[PDB]
Amino acid sequence: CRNRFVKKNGQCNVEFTNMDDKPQRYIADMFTTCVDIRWRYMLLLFSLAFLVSWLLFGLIFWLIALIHGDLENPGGDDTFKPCVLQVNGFVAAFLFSIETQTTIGYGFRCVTEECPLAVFMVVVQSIVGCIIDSFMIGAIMAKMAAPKKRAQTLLFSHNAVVAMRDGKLCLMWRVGNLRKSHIVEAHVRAQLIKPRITEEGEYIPLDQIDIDVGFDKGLDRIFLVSPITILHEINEDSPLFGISRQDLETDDFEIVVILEGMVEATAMTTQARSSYLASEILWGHRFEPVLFEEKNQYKVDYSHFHKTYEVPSTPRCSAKDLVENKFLLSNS
Amino acid sequence: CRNRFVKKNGQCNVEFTNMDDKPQRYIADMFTTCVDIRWRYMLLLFSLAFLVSWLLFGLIFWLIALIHGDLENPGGDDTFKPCVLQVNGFVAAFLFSIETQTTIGYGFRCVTEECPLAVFMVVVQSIVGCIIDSFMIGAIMAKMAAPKKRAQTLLFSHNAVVAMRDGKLCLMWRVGNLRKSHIVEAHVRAQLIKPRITEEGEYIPLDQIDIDVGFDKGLDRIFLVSPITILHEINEDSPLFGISRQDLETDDFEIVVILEGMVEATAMTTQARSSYLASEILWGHRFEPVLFEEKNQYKVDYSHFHKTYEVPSTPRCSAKDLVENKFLLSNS
Amino acid sequence: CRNRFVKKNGQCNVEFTNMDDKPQRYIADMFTTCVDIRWRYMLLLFSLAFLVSWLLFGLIFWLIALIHGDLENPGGDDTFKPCVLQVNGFVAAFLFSIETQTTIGYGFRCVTEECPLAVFMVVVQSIVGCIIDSFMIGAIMAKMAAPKKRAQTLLFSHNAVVAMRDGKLCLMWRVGNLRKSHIVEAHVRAQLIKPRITEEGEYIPLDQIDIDVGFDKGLDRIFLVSPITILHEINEDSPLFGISRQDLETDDFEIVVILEGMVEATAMTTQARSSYLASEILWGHRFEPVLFEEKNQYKVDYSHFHKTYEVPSTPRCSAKDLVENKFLLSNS
Amino acid sequence: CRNRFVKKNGQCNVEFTNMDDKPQRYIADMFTTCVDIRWRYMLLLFSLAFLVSWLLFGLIFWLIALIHGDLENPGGDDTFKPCVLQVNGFVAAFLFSIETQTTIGYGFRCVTEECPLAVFMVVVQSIVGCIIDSFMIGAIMAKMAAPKKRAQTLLFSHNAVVAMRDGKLCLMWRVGNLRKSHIVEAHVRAQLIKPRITEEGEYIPLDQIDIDVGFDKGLDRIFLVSPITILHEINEDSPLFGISRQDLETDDFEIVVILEGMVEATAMTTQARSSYLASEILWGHRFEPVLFEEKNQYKVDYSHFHKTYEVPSTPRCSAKDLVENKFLLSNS
Ligand SMILES: [K+]
Ligand SMILES: [K+]
Ligand SMILES: [K+]
Ligand SMILES: [K+]
Ligand SMILES: [K+]
Ligand SMILES: [K+]
Repeated sequence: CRNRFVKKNGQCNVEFTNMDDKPQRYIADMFTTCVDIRWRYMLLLFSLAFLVSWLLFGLIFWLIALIHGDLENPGGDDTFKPCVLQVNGFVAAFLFSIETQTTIGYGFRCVTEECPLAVFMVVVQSIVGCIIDSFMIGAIMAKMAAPKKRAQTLLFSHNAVVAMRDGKLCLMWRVGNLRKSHIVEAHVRAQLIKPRITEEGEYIPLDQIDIDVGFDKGLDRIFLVSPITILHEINEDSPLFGISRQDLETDDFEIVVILEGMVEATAMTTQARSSYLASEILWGHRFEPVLFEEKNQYKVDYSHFHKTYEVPSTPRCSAKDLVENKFLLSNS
Repeated sequence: CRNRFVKKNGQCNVEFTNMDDKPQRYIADMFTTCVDIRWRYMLLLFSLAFLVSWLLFGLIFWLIALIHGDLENPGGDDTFKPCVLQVNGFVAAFLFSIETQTTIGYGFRCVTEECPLAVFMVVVQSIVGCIIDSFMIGAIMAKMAAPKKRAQTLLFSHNAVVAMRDGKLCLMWRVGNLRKSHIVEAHVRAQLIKPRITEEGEYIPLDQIDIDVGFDKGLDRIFLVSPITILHEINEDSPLFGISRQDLETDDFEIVVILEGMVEATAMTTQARSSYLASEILWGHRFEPVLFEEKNQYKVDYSHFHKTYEVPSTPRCSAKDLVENKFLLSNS
Repeated sequence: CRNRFVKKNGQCNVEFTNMDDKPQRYIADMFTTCVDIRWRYMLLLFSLAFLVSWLLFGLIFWLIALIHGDLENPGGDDTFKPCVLQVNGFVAAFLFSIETQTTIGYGFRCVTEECPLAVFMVVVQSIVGCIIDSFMIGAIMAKMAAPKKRAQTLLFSHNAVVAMRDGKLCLMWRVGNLRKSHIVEAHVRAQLIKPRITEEGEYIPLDQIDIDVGFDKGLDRIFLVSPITILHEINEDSPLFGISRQDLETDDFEIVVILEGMVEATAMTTQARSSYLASEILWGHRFEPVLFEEKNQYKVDYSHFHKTYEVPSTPRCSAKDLVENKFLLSNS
Repeated sequence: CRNRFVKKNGQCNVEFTNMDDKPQRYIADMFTTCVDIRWRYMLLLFSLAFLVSWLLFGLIFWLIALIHGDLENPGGDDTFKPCVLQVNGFVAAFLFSIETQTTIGYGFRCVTEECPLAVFMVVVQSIVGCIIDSFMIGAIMAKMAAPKKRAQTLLFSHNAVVAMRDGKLCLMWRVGNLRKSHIVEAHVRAQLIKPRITEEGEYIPLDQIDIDVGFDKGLDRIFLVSPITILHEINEDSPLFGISRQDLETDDFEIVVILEGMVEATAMTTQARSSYLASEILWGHRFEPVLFEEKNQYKVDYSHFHKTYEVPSTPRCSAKDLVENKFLLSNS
C-alpha cells in the first residue's frame, strides 16, 4: 500500500529536487551529461556545433574576400588573384567553409597561394573540423554501446516464491537470459526495502537491508545459461526470519532484486533490476521447470518461465516459528 | 549417457524457444543484437544504410533539379544558374549524393549559391553522413575487439584427474595460456551439473553445484604464466565427497570449468569454458609436467599438456570412505 | 592542526619530488601521459603533428616539382606534363600537401600519372594521414570519456557524525548521487589517516588504517538511488574504539572516504573521494532525512543533505568505556 | 642459483614450445594477435590492406576503361562519354582508385553517368574503404590505449625486507605511483615460487604458493597516493613460517609481487609485476621514509624510495622458532 521504490521494469521510483549546484556540476561532468540525454538532443547538439563552425569560418572567408576585393572579381584574371576562388558573397563563403571542413572539397571554390591569412584559416578549420568530428564520433560510439540496454534481454520472474528446499524455508525468484550470448562474471544481490524506527527513535524513511544470496561463500556468482532460480534461505539472520504466510498479506515491504554482469561482446557491466512487493510474493509455491532434454541437446521453454504451482505441504509459519517449534518437539 | 550441457570447446548445449517478446526486446537492445550477428550480416546492414541514404538524397537533388529546370540546362549559362551543376538525370543526382555524403567530392557535379534548399540539403546530408559513419565505426570497433575470441588462445586439458596431493584426495584439471600476453585478474570456477530431486520431491532438471576451487581463501585467483593445475580438494562439503573410482564408471554427471580474466591489451573480460563428463575424468592419474628449466630461462613443452600417467598407489574409495576408515583405524 | 591528506573535494594533498627516471618512464607510458595533460596541450600537440607532416610532404612535393622543372611550367602543355599540376612554389606545394592529407582534394592542384615518385608520395601521405587521424581520434575519445568527472555528480556530506544506531556506537557519513543515471557495482571504503610509532620505534609518517564498512559481509556494496548513510560500527577492532567526544576536540587525525563504481553509460570505474578531519566529525548528531513519499513516488530534497541535528541522549564516552562500563554493571 | 621466473622489470622468464595449433588458434583470435605485434608490423599490415584494395579496384576500373574503349578517348567528346573521365592507362586507373577510396577526390579523374558497372564499383569501393578505415581506427585506438604501459609509472622497491612490526615478524616491499593520476581499485598479491615434491612423490617444477597480503580482511585493497609498504605477517600459515635469516643465504626461492588496478583515465586494468629472489630479501632492515610534511602539504622524496637501514634488534630466527621459544618461556 505504501509505494513502489523500484518498478518491475527496473526503473527507480524516486525524483530529486532542490539540488543547488546541478548546472555547474553537470558542466564539469558534461560528457556524462551528454551521453545521458536522448539521441535526438545529442545529435541536435552536434549538428549545432557543425553549423556554428561552418557559419563562423564562412564569415571569416567572406570578410577576407570583402577587404581583399574578391567579391567584385571572384575568379580573378591575369592581373588579379583572389584569396579563395569563386567566393561571390556570403552563400559562397559559407559553401567554401562547408566544403573545407567536411573535406568534401568540390573544388569550384578553392584556396589559392595568394593570402597567407586565407591559407592559415584553412589550416585552422581543417584541424578544428577533425576535433569536432572526433567528439561526435566519441559520443556516438559511447552512447551506442550503452550496456544498460542489455538488461532488456535479461529477465526476472513476475513473482517470487516461498517454499521448502532441501529442508530449509527459502525465498526464490527466477532470472534468465534471452540471448545466446553470455553474461560474463554475473552475480546477484537482493535487498529488503522498508521504513523503520531504530531503538533510539531514529526514523529511516527507507532502510535497505541485505538479503543473503550466498555472498560469503561466493554462491552469489552464477553461471547463467538456462534460467536459474535464486535462493534466499530464511534463517536466524534473514530479515524475513519472523515472517509467515499471514504476515505477507498484512505487511508492507518490498524486495529489490539485482543481477549484474558483463555484456559478452563489450565486456561492459550492465545492471538489471526488478522488484517484488509483499503482495507479489507467492507463499507455498514452486516454479514450473522450463528446461528439458531432447535427443542431442537441452531446450528452454520460455512460456513456463513465470509459471508456478501450489505446494500444499508447505509450512505456513515463520522460519522463526519453525525453528523454535522444532525445539519444543526435539526438547520433549 | 544423459547429455552434454557444455561442449569441450566451451559452447553451451541449450537452445531457447517460445520466447514471446524477443523482437521488441531485441530492438531496444539493438546494439547488442547488432554486434552479435555475423560479420557479413552486420556489414550488409551498414552498406544498406549507406545505399538507402544515397538513394534518398539523390532523389531529393533530382526533384530539385527537375522543378528548378536544371535537367534541361545542366551546366547553366550567363542567364541561368542550376541548383547543382551537371545533374542531368537520376544517375547524376545519385552520383552527386554519393560524392557529397562520402566527402569524395570530385567536383564535376557541384553545389551552387543559387538555391537555399539545395544548400540546405547539402548541410543535412553532410551531418547525416557523419552520423552513419560514426555508427559503422562504433559497431566495427566493438565487434572487432570481442574478448571471447581470446578464449581460443586459452586451453583446458582434455581430461580431469583424481589423485592424492599433499595427503588430500583432489580433482584436477589443467589450464594454460597459448600467448605471451597475459590474462589479467584471472580466476577459476567449476560446477557440477546434474538433475536431482530434493527431499520435498521437487525435480531440478539440471542443478548447478559449486565446486570449491579456493574462493573463500582467494586461491581461485591465479597468476597464469605456464600451465597451472587447478585443484578441488574433495572433502566433507564437496559434492564429490561420496564418489569413488567405481562410482565414476556408473554415474552420469558433468563438471563445468570456467576461467575468467581480462585480455591484457584491452583489459576486457573473457570467459573460457570447458567440460568434463564423468567418463572424461581419469581416476588415479597425474598430469605430465610441461615445464622445465634451461640455462637462462624456463620453457613449456606443450605436447605434454594433455598427457597423464597412472599412479597405482591412489586409493580407489571415496573421500568419505577414506575419512571414515581413517576413524576405524584411529579409533581402534 | 597537522595537515589535510585529502581535500574535501577529493583532491590529494601530496606532491612528488626527486623522481629520477620520470621522462623516460613517461615516454614509454606516453599515452597515459598524453591523456593526463590539459585539453589545450593535447590538442596543441596534435595540431603540431598535422602541421609538421603537411610541411614535410609539402617540402617533398616542392622538391619534386623543382627538379622535374614544374615550377616554371605549372600547368603543362601538349609537350610537357608536371608531376603535380599547379604547384608554382612552396605555398602551392604546402596547399597540395594539406589537400591530400586532409582528403579535401579541391583538385586545382592535382597528381598526374607522370612521376612514379609523386604518385608514391601521395600513397605514403594518405596512409600517414590515416594513422595520425586515428591517433587523434583515439586520444580525444579516451580523454573525453574520463570517468573521474562522474565524481562531481557524486556527493559526500560535509560532516561525518557519531551516534547510536541499533544499540551500537557508529561513525556515519552520507553519500548521494546527483544524477538519475546509476553507479553500477558501487561500494565504499574508508581509512583513518595519521602518523604513528610502532612498538619497535619505527616512525610511519602517515599510516593508513582500514575503517570497516562491511567488507567481510559484503555490506560495503551499496545500491545507491537516494542518499545512503554509510555506517562504521565502532567496536573492539575499530581504530576509533577508544575515542570519546573529548578525544575528538583534542586529537589530530583524518578519515578518508571513498566511493567506487561504474558510470552507467560507459561501465567505466570512477573513484570519488572526500575527507573528514577530527574537527569535521560531529559527536552526538544525526543526519536530517532527505527522502519522503508523495502520492505516486518518492522524492529527495537535497537541501537537507548536509544537515544534522543534535541527539543529546548520545553517550559521550568511547566505545571502549561503553563496553567495559557495561561489564561493571552486568558484573555487579 | 636456480633461475628467475619473473624479472625485476615484471617480464616473465618462460618461453612456449611445441604448441601445435597456434596458427589456426591465432587466426580465430586475430584481433588479439594483431594488437600484440609491434606497431611497425601492425601498420605495415594496414598499409598493405590499403595498397591491395587500391590496386584491385584500380585494376577493375582499368579493365572497364579498356573494354569500353576509354583508353583511346580519355576525356570523351560530343559523340562519346567514358565510364570514368581521364583514365588513360593503369597509373590513372590506380590514381582514380586511390582518390575514390581515400575520398580525396581531386576530380580530374571522375565518374560519369555512363556505365552502371563503373558507378556500381564506386559504390562498392566507398563502402569497402569505410570498412578498412574502421578496422585501422579500431586497432590503433586499442593498441594505443594499452594499460600495461601504465605499469612503468608504477614502482616496486628493488629489495624486500624482513622486520618486526607491531610485535609480528613481517615481509615487506614497497609500491609507489610515479604519476599524480590515480590507480583505481588497486590491490596487491604475492606468491612464493619454487619447485617441490609432494608427500606422494609428485614433482611440481614450479609451485606457486600464496603469500597472504590481507585478502580475507580486504586489506589487499590499497589506496595508493604516496608509497605504501606492503606487509606479509609471517605466521602459522605463511610458507615463510620456518625460515630464518640464515635459511635466506642458503635456500633458493623467489617471491613474485603483483599490483593490479585501473588506469584512472581509461578505467582499464593494468598489472604491474616484480620479483624478489631470496638473495634480494634483506633480513633485519626497514625502509627509509619518503614522506614528509611542509607548511601547506605533504611531499614524497623519491630518492629515499629504495633505501633501507639496519635494525640490529631484529630477531634472527624463524617465526616458528619465535613462536615455540615464546612457549618455552611462557611455559616455565
Ligand atoms: K574536387
Ligand atoms: K572503448
Ligand atoms: K570471507
Ligand atoms: K574527403
Ligand atoms: K574530398
Ligand atoms: K574533393
